[PDB]
Amino acid sequence: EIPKPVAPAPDILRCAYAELVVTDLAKSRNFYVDVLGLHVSYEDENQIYLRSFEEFIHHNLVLTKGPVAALKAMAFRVRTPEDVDKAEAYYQELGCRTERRKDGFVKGIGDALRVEDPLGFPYEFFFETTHVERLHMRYDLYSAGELVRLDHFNQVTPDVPRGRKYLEDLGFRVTEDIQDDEGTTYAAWMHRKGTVHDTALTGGNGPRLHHVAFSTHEKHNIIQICDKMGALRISDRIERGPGRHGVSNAFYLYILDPDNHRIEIYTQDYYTGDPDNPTITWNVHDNQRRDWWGNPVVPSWYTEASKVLDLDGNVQEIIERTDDSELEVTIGADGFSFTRAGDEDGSYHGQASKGFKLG
Amino acid sequence: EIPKPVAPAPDILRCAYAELVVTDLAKSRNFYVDVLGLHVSYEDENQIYLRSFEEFIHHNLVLTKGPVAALKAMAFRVRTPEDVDKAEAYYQELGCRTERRKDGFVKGIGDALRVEDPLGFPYEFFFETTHVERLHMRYDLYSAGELVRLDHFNQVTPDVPRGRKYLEDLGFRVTEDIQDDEGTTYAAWMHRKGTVHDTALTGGNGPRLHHVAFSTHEKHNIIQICDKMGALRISDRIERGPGRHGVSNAFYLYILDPDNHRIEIYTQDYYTGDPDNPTITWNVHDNQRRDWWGNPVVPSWYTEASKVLDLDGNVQEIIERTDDSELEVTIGADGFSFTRAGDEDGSYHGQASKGFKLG
Amino acid sequence: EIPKPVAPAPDILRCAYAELVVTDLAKSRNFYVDVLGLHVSYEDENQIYLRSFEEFIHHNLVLTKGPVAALKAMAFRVRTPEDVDKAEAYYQELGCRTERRKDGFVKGIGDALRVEDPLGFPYEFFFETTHVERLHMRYDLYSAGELVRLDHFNQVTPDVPRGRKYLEDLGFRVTEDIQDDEGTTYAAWMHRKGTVHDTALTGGNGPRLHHVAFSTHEKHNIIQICDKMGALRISDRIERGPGRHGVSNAFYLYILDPDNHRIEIYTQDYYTGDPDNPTITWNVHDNQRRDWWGNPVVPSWYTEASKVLDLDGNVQEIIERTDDSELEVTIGADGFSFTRAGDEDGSYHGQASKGFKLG
Amino acid sequence: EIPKPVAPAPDILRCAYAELVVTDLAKSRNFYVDVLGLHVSYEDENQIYLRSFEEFIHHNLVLTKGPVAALKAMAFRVRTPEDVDKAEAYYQELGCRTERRKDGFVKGIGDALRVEDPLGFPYEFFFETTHVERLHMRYDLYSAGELVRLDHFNQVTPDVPRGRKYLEDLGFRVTEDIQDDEGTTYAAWMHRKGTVHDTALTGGNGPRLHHVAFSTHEKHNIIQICDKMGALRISDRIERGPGRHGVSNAFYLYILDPDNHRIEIYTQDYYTGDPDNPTITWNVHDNQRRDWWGNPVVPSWYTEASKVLDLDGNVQEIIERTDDSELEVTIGADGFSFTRAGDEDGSYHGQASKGFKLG
Ligand SMILES: [Ca+2]
Ligand SMILES: [Cl-]
Ligand SMILES: [Cl-]
Ligand SMILES: [Cl-]
Ligand SMILES: [Cl-]
Ligand SMILES: [Fe+2]
Ligand SMILES: [Fe+2]
Ligand SMILES: [Fe+2]
Ligand SMILES: [Fe+2]
Repeated sequence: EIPKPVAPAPDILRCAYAELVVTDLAKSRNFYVDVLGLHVSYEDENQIYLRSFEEFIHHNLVLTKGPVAALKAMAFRVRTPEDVDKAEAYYQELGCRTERRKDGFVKGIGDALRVEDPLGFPYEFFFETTHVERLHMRYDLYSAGELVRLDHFNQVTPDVPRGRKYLEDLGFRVTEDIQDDEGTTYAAWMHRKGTVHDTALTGGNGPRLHHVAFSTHEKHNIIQICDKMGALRISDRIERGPGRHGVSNAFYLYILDPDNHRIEIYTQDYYTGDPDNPTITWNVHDNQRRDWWGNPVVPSWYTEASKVLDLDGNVQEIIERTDDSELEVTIGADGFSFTRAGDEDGSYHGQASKGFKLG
Repeated sequence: EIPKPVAPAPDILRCAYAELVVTDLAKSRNFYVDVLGLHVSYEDENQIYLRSFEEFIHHNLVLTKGPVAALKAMAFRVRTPEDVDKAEAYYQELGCRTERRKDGFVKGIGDALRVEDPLGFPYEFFFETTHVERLHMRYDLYSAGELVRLDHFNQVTPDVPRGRKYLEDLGFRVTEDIQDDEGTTYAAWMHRKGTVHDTALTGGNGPRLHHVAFSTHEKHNIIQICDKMGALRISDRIERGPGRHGVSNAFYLYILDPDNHRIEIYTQDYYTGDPDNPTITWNVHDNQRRDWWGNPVVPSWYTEASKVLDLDGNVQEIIERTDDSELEVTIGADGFSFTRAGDEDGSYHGQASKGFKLG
Repeated sequence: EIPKPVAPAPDILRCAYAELVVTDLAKSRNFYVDVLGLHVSYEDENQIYLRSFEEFIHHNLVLTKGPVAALKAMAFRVRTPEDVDKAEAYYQELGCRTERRKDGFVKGIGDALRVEDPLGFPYEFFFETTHVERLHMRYDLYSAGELVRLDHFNQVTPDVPRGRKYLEDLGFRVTEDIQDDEGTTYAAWMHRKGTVHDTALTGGNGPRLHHVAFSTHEKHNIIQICDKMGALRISDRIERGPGRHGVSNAFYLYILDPDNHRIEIYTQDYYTGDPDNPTITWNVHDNQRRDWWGNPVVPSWYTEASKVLDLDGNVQEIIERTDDSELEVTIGADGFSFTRAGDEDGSYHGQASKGFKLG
Repeated sequence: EIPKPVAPAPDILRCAYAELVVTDLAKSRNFYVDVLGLHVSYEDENQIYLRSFEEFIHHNLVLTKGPVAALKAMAFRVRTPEDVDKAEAYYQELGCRTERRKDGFVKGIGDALRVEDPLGFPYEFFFETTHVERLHMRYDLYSAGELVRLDHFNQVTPDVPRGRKYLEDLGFRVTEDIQDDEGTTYAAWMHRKGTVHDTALTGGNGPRLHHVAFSTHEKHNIIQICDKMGALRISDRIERGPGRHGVSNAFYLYILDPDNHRIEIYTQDYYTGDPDNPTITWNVHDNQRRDWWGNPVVPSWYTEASKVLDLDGNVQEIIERTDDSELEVTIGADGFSFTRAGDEDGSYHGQASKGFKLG
């Protein structure tokens, strides 16, 4: 169990950007810029810095050339410069590796702290950042599949209740989670900015990065990404969706970048900013919890996630989940899912919904 | 095999309505009215007459209580009263059993001919129909999932080229089809009204009715139908979708009524009214042909379809397809599909796309 | 007073393209290609040939450099090569000036007839055209404001019943019109292709071209044109809208090209293909007839329109309308409109709706 | 100048509900429930309590029967029960009349404080509220024009800099404003919840309530509200819109309830929760600042607003603005606006845009 420090937590505003290592920068550029239409704040031959349509801070995504594709840093912005110091004291009290760089780790970011957190994740906290031209009314640039904000991260970790307590001490508020009747937690969502989440925990072998998610304005914008990938004949890179989420109620799509880093596109979740925001728990066997329409969850969605790096640039060793597997208990050979609680009609035994089994 | 009559074909305007036999009228009412929001033109203890949002003719759908759920008639409106005579002459020459009713088979339809057509389908031809209030600007009644027009029927028949020639004699013009290099035809689409189709042929054991399709204005209207079904905890009645079609380029959804009659919701296919409209042929192994995003086709979509009735109200016996099965050649144990022709990358062998095997 | 010929009418399919004369080709290119995203089928230093997203014929718009901005031809596609000869004999019997070119008048069109029609309009008829790549699934090229089809023309002519009878004998079916209680006609819509219209008559001094209209898939696409025009700081080129039309029920927008040629963006009217399609007559004083939301009709919309050319390239003489002016009787000093017929509340006298007078 | 208290400001979470006095409860119910589809949390012969689709607190709107239509209270939820005490100490220090009720002023709210604030507005602060079923996934109930959240209030007040200072002391952050080059402020927007605003100040005679705004998910939802109003033949109650705002970048509509209280429908503004969020200042003469497409602002928008009551139920006396009038400086007989700064072309002198003057 991760202890609550005496030191006060930093005041986290929101997820702000992710730094991903990619193996072929030009190919990653094609994906994020030519396919997805993200905007370039800066680039050279080792790094592409990218922002969403509505962003005013320097970037939401840094692509860094490197030998092994992995998450290099998930960054959260904090309220004040003093919160970066608060974050340092907090994590040092946790006994975690910290690195402070007064002019930051990537361009466009100032004084920054990176930590190897209790769950083995490279987190960054910073306040100082270079303001750029906010493109929110730049409809001359607006794509039919326009990504407008960065919404959240999703982390794979073996012991969700352990991680959850830690993120709660750190100030994140749990909004929705998935459990069963035997006390196992499979996933939790938690926020700071007043949307359904800024980060989430998905149970599995970790530390691994499940995905980074971007918002669009409307549902048809997500459809268009799909239609565009069809025209470019890269529909094999649509992993799962599009659909309506049960948890979070967002319209959604999951796609895979050239290094298999998973990107979610997401719109129209709900407001969570009140402190007594009602929490929602779904049962793991509820076939509407992930896809509200009952469409089957793709097995790669449960098994695949990106490596994460430590502060030396080396891959974190993965620890295996010993809690029950969401995959096994829902769509595996001994799995079960229902459409209506207690109704055999519209239930699935030992297979996925809509007539499929695992390949 | 089906000869070209000397009698000139009736001038067919468009598909106009289907008569479906249902086992439980009230349950069916609940699906088509309460769930789908179709508008009642007339009902009693035995039948419900339903129309879409933009229709001026009496109905697009008749639900008729009966012992066995099945198609009783698929109806096409013809240009003039005299075209019903032409239809009678035409099919009489074909040696088909016909039945003429000077005052209609259903309320709100006048002089009509029903036939047992050469493929064993109960076709109806009529001109005369009672006009009703066209609701096209009744936004006070407009649902978030509003079905605005009846678009097409889809028929299951074992020999596609045979059926195709017969419909081509009848005046329908093929727009799109699915073949393989061995020379099998798996499906064909044909129109009269200047959209992708008014009816279509799907290769399989028949005669069966595959589906009836209604259109919406926008893609979000189809999304809302899925969302509604989830909210009613009947997501298990969503058979396939939502998706973008390859053939037709329409946004789509397949759902199932209480008696398992399949209903498609459909929007935004293209104009086909020019006589040299380019025909498009897809390869059966092309994984973007049915779902443009490469989502797998649910096996029941290939295997399940509705019984049809003869003019005595008896079920037509089913003739087995001897040509190759689209299901077997794409997603069965010996089947395969591709994202890019000749690329093994993004190809699927012996199973379906997105990680799934057949249930 | 325009007689119905003995010669049979040519069978017209649909409106197909317009040829506009523009004064500055490069400025026009910026508008139609860079702003509106139309697709180049061919260009040189004198002409630009442009098509919509779903078109397979060579083009829907030709921009021709010349000294005086005007309509050079509105072209309709006919069903067969022989329908071109029919058209020739038709307008010869009407005693109109005709010109035939076995080679076409513009590139990508073959055998073609241009006429100076009884209302002074340069009409073209052709069947032969060069097929091009149909872009309908080219989502890699899809713009957020994508124009997907050519829908219609709208002509300004002083005597509407005169023109209406002529177009009816020509095979156009009237769908909607605007009249008053003492028998004046202010406008009529008429079709061949089974949408609300392929052309329309607006009472006013003519012959003048009111507009050419293009379709989008969805309402938000028309919204994005406005947003993009704001972003380019050319909102002064948005003439009227966006809105919902009363007549036609379509979502709409009117914009002005660099030569003041009016372009309408249009979507989601209804099906009119049945021969007994219910005609709709609106009273001229009904303030929901043009904009369903009651928004005032911009004065220029009633007064401004494009010059038209004769077959010698000279501007046709304008004949003044003597029938009542729709502007005068609705928003002029002695005009009025109503929200609810006979209701003084929500009526406007001597001014437009929403608190405005004519500037 | 309004002094900044020594007492700490209450931590305000967001605007929460407005209480409006209405003259005819049945007609008002017909507007808010039947037309707009708000959800009834409670009602009797005296009051109706209404919430939006995603709300979990008891209500967003209270309609109270009374002799004179007016704003009775604008309510903000605070973060903790102790914050109600702080609001009390804060307003007491300002020398404002306060009233505290441990069991609330209206049903579904517990311990509450109402004040006559330094601008003469009835503000309520509360924490405790009865939770109700959150309808955010009740797609069985979802309207085509569904109002999903409450977004903001907008207040008319003669001295905007004076009210702005006071609101910034209270912890609201200004996101956007409108000024001229002569030191006049015409309007300001300020938030607590991380959208563009929770309240706003519009220069004019005050205290008066300009409007209350509710959000939709998508732009087509706002379109549907207009379409519905056209169908109910109440388009005369559409005051202004629909449009794209310059300030806030939201899609918008203004409508009038039976007592002329103005309601805005609003979607898709941007995230403002970072403490250094860039403030945007628009020039008052910029014709894209209110409607981005350059549509004229209806004069009633600048002149009409609802009375507000003091804590004894009497109408607050109105203090006249002596600062320049936005109407006058832009669309009045000596007004001016521009499309492009420094460009005479697309500018308007002595009248509104798009060919209109004031009625
Ligand atoms: Ca000045
Ligand atoms: Cl999920
Ligand atoms: Cl399909
Ligand atoms: Cl109009
Ligand atoms: Cl505004
Ligand atoms: Fe996610
Ligand atoms: Fe279909
Ligand atoms: Fe038009
Ligand atoms: Fe507002």
